[PDB]
Amino acid sequence: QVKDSLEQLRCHFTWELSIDDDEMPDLENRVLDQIEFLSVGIHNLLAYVKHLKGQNEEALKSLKEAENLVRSLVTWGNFAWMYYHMGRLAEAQTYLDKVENICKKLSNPFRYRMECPEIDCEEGWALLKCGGKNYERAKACFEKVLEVDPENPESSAGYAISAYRLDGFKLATKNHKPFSLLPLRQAVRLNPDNGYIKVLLALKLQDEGQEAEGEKYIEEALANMTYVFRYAAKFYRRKGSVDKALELLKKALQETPTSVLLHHQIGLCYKAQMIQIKEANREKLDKMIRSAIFHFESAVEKKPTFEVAHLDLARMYIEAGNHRKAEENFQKLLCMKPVVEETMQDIHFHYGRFQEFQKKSDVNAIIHYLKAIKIEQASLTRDKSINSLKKLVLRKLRRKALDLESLSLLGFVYKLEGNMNEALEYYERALRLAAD
Amino acid sequence: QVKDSLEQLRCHFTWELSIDDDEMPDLENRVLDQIEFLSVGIHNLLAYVKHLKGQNEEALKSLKEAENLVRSLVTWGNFAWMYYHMGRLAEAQTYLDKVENICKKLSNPFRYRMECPEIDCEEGWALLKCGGKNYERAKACFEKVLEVDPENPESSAGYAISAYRLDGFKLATKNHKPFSLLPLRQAVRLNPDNGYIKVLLALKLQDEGQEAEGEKYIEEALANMTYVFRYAAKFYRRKGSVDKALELLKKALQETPTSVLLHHQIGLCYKAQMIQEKLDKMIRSAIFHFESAVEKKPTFEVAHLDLARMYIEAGNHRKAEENFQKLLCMKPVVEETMQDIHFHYGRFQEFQKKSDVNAIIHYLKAIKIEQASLTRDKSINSLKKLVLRKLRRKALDLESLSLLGFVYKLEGNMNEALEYYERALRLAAD
RNA sequence: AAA
RNA sequence: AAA
Repeated sequence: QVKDSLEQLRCHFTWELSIDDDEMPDLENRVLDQIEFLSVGIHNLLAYVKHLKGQNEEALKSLKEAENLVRSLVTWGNFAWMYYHMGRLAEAQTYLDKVENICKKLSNPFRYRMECPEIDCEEGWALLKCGGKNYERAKACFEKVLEVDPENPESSAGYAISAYRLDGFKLATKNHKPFSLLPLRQAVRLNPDNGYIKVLLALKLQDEGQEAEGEKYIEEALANMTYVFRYAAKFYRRKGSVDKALELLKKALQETPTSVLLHHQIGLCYKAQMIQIKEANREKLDKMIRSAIFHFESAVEKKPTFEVAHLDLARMYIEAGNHRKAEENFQKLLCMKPVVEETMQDIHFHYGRFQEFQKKSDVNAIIHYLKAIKIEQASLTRDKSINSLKKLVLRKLRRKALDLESLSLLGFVYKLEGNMNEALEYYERALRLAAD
Repeated sequence: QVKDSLEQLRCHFTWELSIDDDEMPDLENRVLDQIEFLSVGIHNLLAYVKHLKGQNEEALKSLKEAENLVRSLVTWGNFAWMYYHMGRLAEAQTYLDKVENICKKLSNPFRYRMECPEIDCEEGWALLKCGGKNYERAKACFEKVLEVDPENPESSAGYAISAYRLDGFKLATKNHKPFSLLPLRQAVRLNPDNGYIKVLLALKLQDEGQEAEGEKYIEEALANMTYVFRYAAKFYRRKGSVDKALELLKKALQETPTSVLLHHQIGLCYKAQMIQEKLDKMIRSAIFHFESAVEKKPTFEVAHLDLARMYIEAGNHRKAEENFQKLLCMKPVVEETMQDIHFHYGRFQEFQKKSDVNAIIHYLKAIKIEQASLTRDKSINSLKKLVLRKLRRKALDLESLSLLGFVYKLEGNMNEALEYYERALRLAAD
């Protein structure tokens, strides 16, 4: 009945952290980066990471190191689970009792499950670090605390970061009601010296057309002694100061060389510089393309679930005139099932354009514009897909004006546009040709 | 010469009366019925009918009888026109001058066209007797007099009758808002001893759910004393008192035996009691009266349709097919009637002849008359039910899928319509 | 004048 | 972390 008891402990072993096998190397790197450049909860996660890679002994060393720095119950729960897997269950029962004693003394309603806001935050931070699939739960953890202690600085920050990252998933949807602006303001108010939270508020203000006010918080963060640099670089890049951003990123890269986020941002800077020259040399343009591919390729190498970086890679190979590699990466993208499923719209859309312009294959452009549209969630890319589809369909009707398929697709377009009368008119016109 | 002068008179010859050829015998009969049981206008109209029969000499008699009883101008005008066709130019000019002086005396703006409400009414009574193709003009003639004399009793009745008959054409159209109730009420008030108007108000009240108040006018119109029996028989027929309605019709038929309206109402009574081995005696009677009304007025589309439907009751599919085919070749004045023609022929093909294909053809044709009505809805539902039968035996039929999407469009369910249109276009991709 |  |  030890297993039955261990499953009631609140710790990383029972939090159902969604960690894909391919995300394991990157996760470990991101944890270690946090050890140095950002303290108990972080070593607990590192111990769990070490466990999942078959290094229980080295995991205990991270748990024992975590105990040196009520929040101890998570560390005791990981110990219990650890000794269980190692066959040393006699020691596991000890830490089970240490948890029960604290639960007993605090009038906790459960034998081993400690109900308190400290553990709620512990669960939120772990989830917030192990991938976007957990962000809804992570927000719930911090929101649970703020429901009773609305001015709590820790949960106020965790809630704002979670809400901010969830707004990023929906940044391109048409609804686009960003609910993280005020939570961030409150997070900055209750953590006045936390630059990480200040930069996020600035980026969210930049998202809302308030770039000016956002930059004020950017400078305040740069006044305190990689996380500020990596996110500040994004603010400057999107503002236009691409050279300033590249500088901040290369500095941050010295501290955290394995950061896929930095490599991705770095590539986006070179891409921005490639456009600068284009709108204006050839050795410089080819130089930046070769550098952008290098970093996009480095991000996809370290975190192959980085679907978006994989897409910027395939698109950059097009800029380089390397169609065999663009096709190669697009074929990988087409096999994915992104966490943010809306991303698949952009995959199909940009592959549709690739077919339309590089391959001059309107048949396949139509196929992939439809697949992007088949993800019904309204977005900017879905509108572009409907318009591009409308263009090719109209190009096929100016040749063969009685094409059954083109009359159906056009009537389908009008349906998506909300014009139902013209949709029925073309569907009916097509069904008459079908009568043969 | 004198022609351009004749075309300016206001009389039957210049009122563009729309009288189909097949309707001439029934018109002459209804004119004579009015002469005897309902008076200068009817003889003028009677004179015009004779001229159309090729009996110009017979017409001069009815015009001479008319003057024996400013409305004289209509008669004088018909005289002018009658003598022109007969070659008596000098005699026509004599009546042209008689009209010119009256116009001249009354400070009339035109030389021969007399403007006045009396002749506006005379024109209305003529239009109102020569078929429903003229009732819109009739209503206008009477609405012109009320425009400046809102209490004129004559025009108040002519406008109420025209408005009532027009409301009859649109009686089955959806959301039809009758504009004939208050015009009838006013007509009743300004003509208290005219039972004709009273019964019409009762029937219109019966049409508007106020049958109780309507029956009051029925008995009141019957107190003072054939035309009152026609429309009273309808009131009691539609109320359920079929026995009393049959009595009134039989009495009225003795006075005006050639009335197609009476034969039609009789056949409906026999049909009503039928619903409640002896039916053959009843079905044979209803067929005899529908057949009689159609014989006397071939353009009686509605009666011709009740005839075809009764041969179905009699089990004579041969005569039903024959009568329906004559109906299908018609172009009724009330085009909405064509919805019922196709609908009932569609049911005949569906049930009696066991041909859903032709049932579809005709349900569609009834629907293609876009005017919303009761029959159009039944045609959509019949088409729907019928197409669903096709889809239960065979789920992937292109036409059946297209028709079911077309049905949902008519019903206003645009989502289901787009659906079945789409999953049908997928089959079309082969 | 069916409805 | 593209948009």
